[PDB]
Amino acid sequence: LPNYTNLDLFHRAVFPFMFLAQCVAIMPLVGIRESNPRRVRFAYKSIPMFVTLIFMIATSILFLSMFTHLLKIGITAKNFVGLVFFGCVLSAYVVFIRLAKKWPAVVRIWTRTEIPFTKPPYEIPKRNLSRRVQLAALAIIGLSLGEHALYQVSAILSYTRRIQMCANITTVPSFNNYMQTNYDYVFQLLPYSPIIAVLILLINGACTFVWNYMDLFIMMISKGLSYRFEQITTRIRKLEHEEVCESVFIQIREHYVKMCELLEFVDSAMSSLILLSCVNNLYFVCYQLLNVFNKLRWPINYIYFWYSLLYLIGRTAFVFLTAADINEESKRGLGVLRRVSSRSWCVEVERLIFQMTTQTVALSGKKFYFLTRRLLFGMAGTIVTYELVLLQFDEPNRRKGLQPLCA
Amino acid sequence: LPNYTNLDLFHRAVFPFMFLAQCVAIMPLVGIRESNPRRVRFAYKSIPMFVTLIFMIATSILFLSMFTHLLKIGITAKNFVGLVFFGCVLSAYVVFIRLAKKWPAVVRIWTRTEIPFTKPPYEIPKRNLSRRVQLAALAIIGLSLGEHALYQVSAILSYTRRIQMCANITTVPSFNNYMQTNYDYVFQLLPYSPIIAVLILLINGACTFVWNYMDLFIMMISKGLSYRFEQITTRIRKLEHEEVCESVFIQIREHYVKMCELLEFVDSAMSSLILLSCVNNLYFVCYQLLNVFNKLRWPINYIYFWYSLLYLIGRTAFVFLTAADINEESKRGLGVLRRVSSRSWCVEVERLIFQMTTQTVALSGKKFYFLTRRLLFGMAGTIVTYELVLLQFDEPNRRKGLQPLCA
Amino acid sequence: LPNYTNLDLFHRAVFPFMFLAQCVAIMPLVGIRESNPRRVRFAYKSIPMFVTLIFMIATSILFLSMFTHLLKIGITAKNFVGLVFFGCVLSAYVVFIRLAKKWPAVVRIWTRTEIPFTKPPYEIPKRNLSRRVQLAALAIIGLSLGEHALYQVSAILSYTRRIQMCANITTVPSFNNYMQTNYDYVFQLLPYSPIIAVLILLINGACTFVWNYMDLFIMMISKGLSYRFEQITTRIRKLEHEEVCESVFIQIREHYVKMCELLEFVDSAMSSLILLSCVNNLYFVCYQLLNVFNKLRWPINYIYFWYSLLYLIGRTAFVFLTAADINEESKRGLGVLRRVSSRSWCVEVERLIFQMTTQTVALSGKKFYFLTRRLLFGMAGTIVTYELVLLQFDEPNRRKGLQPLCA
Amino acid sequence: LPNYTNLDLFHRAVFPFMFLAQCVAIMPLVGIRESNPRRVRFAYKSIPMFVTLIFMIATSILFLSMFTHLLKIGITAKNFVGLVFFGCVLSAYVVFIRLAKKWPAVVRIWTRTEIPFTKPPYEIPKRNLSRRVQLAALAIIGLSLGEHALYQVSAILSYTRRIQMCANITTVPSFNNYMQTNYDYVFQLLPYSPIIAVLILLINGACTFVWNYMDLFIMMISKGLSYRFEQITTRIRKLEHEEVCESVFIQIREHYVKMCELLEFVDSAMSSLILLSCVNNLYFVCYQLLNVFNKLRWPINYIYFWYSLLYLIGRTAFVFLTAADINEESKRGLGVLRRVSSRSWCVEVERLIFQMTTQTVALSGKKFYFLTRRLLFGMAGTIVTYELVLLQFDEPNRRKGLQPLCA
Ligand SMILES: OC[C@H]1O[C@H](O[C@H]2[C@H](O)[C@@H](O)[C@H](O)O[C@@H]2CO)[C@H](O)[C@@H](O)[C@@H]1O
Ligand SMILES: OC[C@H]1O[C@H](O[C@H]2[C@H](O)[C@@H](O)[C@H](O)O[C@@H]2CO)[C@H](O)[C@@H](O)[C@@H]1O
Ligand SMILES: OC[C@H]1O[C@H](O[C@H]2[C@H](O)[C@@H](O)[C@H](O)O[C@@H]2CO)[C@H](O)[C@@H](O)[C@@H]1O
Ligand SMILES: OC[C@H]1O[C@H](O[C@H]2[C@H](O)[C@@H](O)[C@H](O)O[C@@H]2CO)[C@H](O)[C@@H](O)[C@@H]1O
Repeated sequence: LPNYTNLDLFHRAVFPFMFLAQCVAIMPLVGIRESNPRRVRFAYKSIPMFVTLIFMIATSILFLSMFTHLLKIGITAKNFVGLVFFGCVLSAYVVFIRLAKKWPAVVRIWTRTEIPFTKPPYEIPKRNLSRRVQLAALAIIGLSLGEHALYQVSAILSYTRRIQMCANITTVPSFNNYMQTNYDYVFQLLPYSPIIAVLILLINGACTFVWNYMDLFIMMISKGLSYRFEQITTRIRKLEHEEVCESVFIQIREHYVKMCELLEFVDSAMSSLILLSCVNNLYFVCYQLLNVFNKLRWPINYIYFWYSLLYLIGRTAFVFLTAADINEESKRGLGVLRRVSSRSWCVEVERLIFQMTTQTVALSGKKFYFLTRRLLFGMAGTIVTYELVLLQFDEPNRRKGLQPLCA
Repeated sequence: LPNYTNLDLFHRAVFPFMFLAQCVAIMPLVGIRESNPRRVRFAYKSIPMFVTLIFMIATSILFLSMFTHLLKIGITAKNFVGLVFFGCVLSAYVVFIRLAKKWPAVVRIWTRTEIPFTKPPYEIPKRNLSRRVQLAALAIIGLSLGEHALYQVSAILSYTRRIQMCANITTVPSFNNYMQTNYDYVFQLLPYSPIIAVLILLINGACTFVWNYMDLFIMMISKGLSYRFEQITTRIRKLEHEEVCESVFIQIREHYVKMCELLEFVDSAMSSLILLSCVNNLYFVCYQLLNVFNKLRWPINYIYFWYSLLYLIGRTAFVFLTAADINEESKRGLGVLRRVSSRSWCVEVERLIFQMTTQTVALSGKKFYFLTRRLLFGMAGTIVTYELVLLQFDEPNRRKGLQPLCA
Repeated sequence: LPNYTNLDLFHRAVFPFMFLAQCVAIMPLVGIRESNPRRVRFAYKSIPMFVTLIFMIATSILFLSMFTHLLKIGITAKNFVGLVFFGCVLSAYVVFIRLAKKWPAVVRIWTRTEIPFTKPPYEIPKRNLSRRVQLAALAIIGLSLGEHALYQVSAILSYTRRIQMCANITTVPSFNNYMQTNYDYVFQLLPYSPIIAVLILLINGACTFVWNYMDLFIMMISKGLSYRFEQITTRIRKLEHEEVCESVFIQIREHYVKMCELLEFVDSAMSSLILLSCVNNLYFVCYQLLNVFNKLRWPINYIYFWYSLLYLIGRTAFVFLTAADINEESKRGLGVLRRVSSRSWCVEVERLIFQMTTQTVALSGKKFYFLTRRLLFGMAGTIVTYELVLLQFDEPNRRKGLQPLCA
Repeated sequence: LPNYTNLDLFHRAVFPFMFLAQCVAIMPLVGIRESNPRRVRFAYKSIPMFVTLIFMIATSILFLSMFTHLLKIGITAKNFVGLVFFGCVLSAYVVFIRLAKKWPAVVRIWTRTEIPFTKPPYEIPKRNLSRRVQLAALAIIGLSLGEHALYQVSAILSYTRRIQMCANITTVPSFNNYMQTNYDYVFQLLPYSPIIAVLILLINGACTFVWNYMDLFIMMISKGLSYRFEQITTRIRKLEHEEVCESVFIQIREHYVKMCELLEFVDSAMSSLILLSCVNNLYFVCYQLLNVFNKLRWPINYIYFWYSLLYLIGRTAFVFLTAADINEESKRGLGVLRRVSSRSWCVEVERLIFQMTTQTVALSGKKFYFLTRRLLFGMAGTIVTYELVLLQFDEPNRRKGLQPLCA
């Protein structure tokens, strides 16, 4: 069996971040850190599943808290976002659990599909798969941490500044008063306690991490697939000005077909996650864009809002672009295959060219749409249309303006 | 001739529900229960056609009643739905009559097209065609019965609760007073009578059954076609890792071509029904979605509205997905055909792959659109756009709020 | 040379209606009635061109009259339609003149392209080209005459009924007073005279005929092309269950390629007319649809408005469907070519199937769009979206209601 | 080495206008006027880069002036256009700098790709590349000069007429007072001085030239590519009725593949410029179209507004059409290749036909969209939808009307 310890495999590239997600109980798999992907298994009776149940119970508690609070104070389009967040997070857990159920098979096939690309005539690119995954995942994680830190800083500064410059009822600033005020949707259902306060903070952080990790996981999977497609493209490019025997084209076509089979399997496994991430990203992007013209009190509020909006748009665009890189890489070999000489042309090259030309090699949202650059352009156009139609809805709200600080 | 009694044929699978629809005079065919599909014929002078004429006359009476009532009280976008319902139902009858005219030919060809798939190398899947049709049809019928029961319960409870808690003019609750009130659009044209009351109730039930049976029939036909396409895909999958002679590919391509010819014939026969069902579903889904934010008096009213909306959306999505399963199954064999070895590759495999790749194997609405997953995604996007643009139209109505119970 | 007198050619089919259009100076060609299409020529110094100049001068006079009248009374979205009409008509003349410039070449090639289809193995369908053109053109002409008659009747009845039931200033009804009132946009610039009145009526009738003849001419051309494509499809169908030699496929492919070349040439010639007709139809359909909810005084006003709206929508749909029948007929032979036996399969069948599959055989609006069923569906969706967005613009106008009859 | 002095090459065709753009420091390349394209190089330490830095510093000064002025007076959707202009211009500089970085490689490959087309069997068309580029560039430059002259004339006439017919506070017209008034967004940050006034006028002219030169450069590049594609199409047409040896098709396919490689390279180089130009054109076209119904004081104001709107729409349409001419020319050879005889048909013709049919030979905006006639039609439809939705936003502004002249 191959030595998985040092090989440049997808599982080795992604298992650190899969374990980081496990820490917040995202995808409950057993032995995700094992070097051999064959040792990855899904077990309902396991510590990861127990932590997942705990986190899902707590997220359900938070979702019920938000639902009851909004019912008490009435549901508004602006309030609803909160519920949606928790809803999405809960959905994510369920989706990821199902994904975990399918992950072993997937990872197994993935490994056995990518062993041929770890040996000649395929070479490791300048940026190996582990480095690509690390760079993208660290960027996403750092940006999400910055977004949540800005959220917390904006909330705390708004609360403290309101109290300080209120020049009216004081309610001296404190951790407990802030916890009861900003998170009143929770403590209006559960008795307040500092331990519960820290728990709610940690659980909100975990929910935010899950919310970002849906997109992060889609990104890592897209990198893993486009890496092998790029290796195939590079191998084909190496045949640019050479007479190529039929056997070379046979092997290239077989490897491309295996890569497409792996893409189909992974797409079937991940279609639910892709659909959930796409719908959640669209909703949140539209909601934040509808608030671009709103007026906020403090400069920190503007900083947080614009950082969140830009980060969300960039994360959506980056996930879509990373997923579409699979399609772009699949099509990139067509230009080199079209240069095959008349002497080297054979039935195998014709078959491969036909498959590259007519097959859509891309991740899909349950085959309702395919993650391509054209899809990202259409999503941008749809978002623009929705924003144009919706900015009329909130025009009265926009002209309401900032409320009095004292009130 | 083949023994139709026990064979796993489409006609055997669907004739129970076709006869159930005949009971409400949907598709007036003679000998629909006959085991031999060759004995199915369309006759204008027949009991099914007489019942169809009676039901169409009664539906025309109801439609005229609604038209005159709305003219008397003025036509509003909210009132119009009622007329549309009856209109659609009447259209359905006409469409189905035409479909009946074409059904014998269709069924005949269908039978002779599916005889090859009842013998090796094709095997019956885990869920045979009869079981698939039964499951889907029973689900649709039960959900429609639940929807109509909730409609009746909501109307009756609203009427009775209004009268009881009116604390004003009493008009003690009774069957006759409810019949005159809720169905005043009928009795404002016809003299009231309990027999006419029961007749109107039964006729409204029949109209609802027709309204749901358009989608149900499209679903059963889609199941019948995708069943044979799935059998072809399974047979191709059985050739995954074997050297295949040219004769096997010849037979596979011929069976696929026959299946596509059957799909073309059935699509030509059913294009009118598909178009009518699509337009009716779109209109009703948009109309119900425009009322999501409206305020209803009783919890039963909310239960009925949301059950109806969710059932309608799910029925539209399920019909579209079942129809698109034909296209998905047709394309599913391409992946296996792309794995054919260089030794087994021949002109027949190339022909079949070209046909699967470039031909759109799907039901269509008169070729204006094709029932695919992409079409369902586009329909969802179009519905979202229409709802966004239309929620401004009814904003004044939404802010009107609930009327006084006494008034 | 072939005997053009009795042959079933496009020129013989369409020249009666081309001459009818010449009577109103639409397409100024010389010798359009000649049996030999080679005798058709375009001459600037000719009676048709003189009549075209006279009609264009008259239409410019009417357009200037409308422009000055609207400037005097201010331009409104409702008034603008009038100007647009004349503008379109003027554009049509120019376009048709250019079309006339290209018609001889076109007709010549057309004739020499369709001679092979007048002899075996091609047979004349049940409805020959002359009968198809006659039926469609007579339907369009009769419906346009009915539309204009309803327009005149509605205007005259509105005027006379207003005067009669005014119960105020009388201005006894007369031809001259009606001419000065309804056509005040003309006589406000030119001194009134009964001769000028009859001239304005005749010139308005000619403008209406041109407005309808753009669509009519597109329809006849589409019939001419789809006729030969249908003949090709029928010839291919005749090879359904026969072993076919390579020569038969060679001839079929050559005839199909010649038909596609003729379609390309005709599309290049007629792209301007197609674009103008499409834009004019879209504008007028949207404008009329925006007035569906408006309230009109008399039942004749409703009759005229709804006849005009239904006729316009039906004419647009029929032109689009007739043009798309070319594409449908081109694709109809693919199903029969896919049934070719393995023994009869050759490079010629593969070439023909590839061309039918991948080539878009359809008329186009300068290649910006192609006249297909999908395009008609997209046009319907675009019209629905535009109407939804625009019904908000005229909501104040809709709630204005009918003006007082006396005022 | 080939004699570049007299050859009909792209670099010879475009270098005069590239140098004209260099005069305003658009694309800082060294030796752009050199007859040998191999002598074109990009150097940060060079006079072109120094002038580019000066112009970018000036444009940043103007952008900061506009930003501070709008902050002082509040940002409105109408004011924002100004900022956008400068922003785009600044972006253009950056983009063009990057383009300059890539230009040498590009031009080099371009030259070596187009040497084969300067010799038989390719002939120079009636309009050689230099003449096509000269005509289009002179048209664009003259129209831009007219647009800016109309802008300046409208501003000056509005200012002078206001002062003269004010009949109130006079502030006798002068160059300095006009400079301080119309360009108050500048002098509100920098102390006024006539030298600074002339500098601001010249720098605004340079910014306008850059704004138009983005589209102009895209146009010239599109002409350069479609020229060679048209030469290929003409060479193929020359084989219309001849038996063609396999070697001729080999050479034609190789030249077509080289042209497609050049298109891919140029598209990769110019995708940023195409995206920026497309977004800027869309924004400005929508903004100007939103002001069509606004009321302006003087006839010169209407003349300037409509000249600017028509010129902008025509420039967008012309850039899109010139870019799509590459795709149209690539597809134009398919019709002639489909006429190849059965005797001359070979694997090379099949390969070439497959590539022309299935490959999208067009410039693209980073592969998010492709510059085709269909894309221009979709852009027109999107603009219409945006204008319909947006005309509701500015309806209050439209009904505000013209402000008092004295105020
Ligand atoms: O809207 C994006 C933000 O979502 C989360 O914020 C939660 C918050 O944690 C929770 O207390 C409240 O009930 O709902 C919001 C979302 O509506 C993230 O914590 C933020 O970083 C995001 O900006
Ligand atoms: O709107 C969906 C409902 O359609 C039917 O309800 C009819 C009703 O039977 C009839 O009396 C009235 O005139 O019109 C409505 C439809 O507008 C079904 O009976 C209901 O189950 C559906 O919910
Ligand atoms: O709007 C469709 C109608 O167009 C013509 O009507 C003209 C009319 O002849 C002319 O006097 C007036 O100035 O403008 C209208 C069009 O705006 C046709 O004559 C009518 O048949 C059409 O209904
Ligand atoms: O809007 C198109 C116009 O853009 C430029 O005009 C500038 C102007 O030079 C500058 O002083 C001002 O600050 O902004 C506008 C653009 O918003 C061109 O100079 C004009 O020719 C164009 O019409």
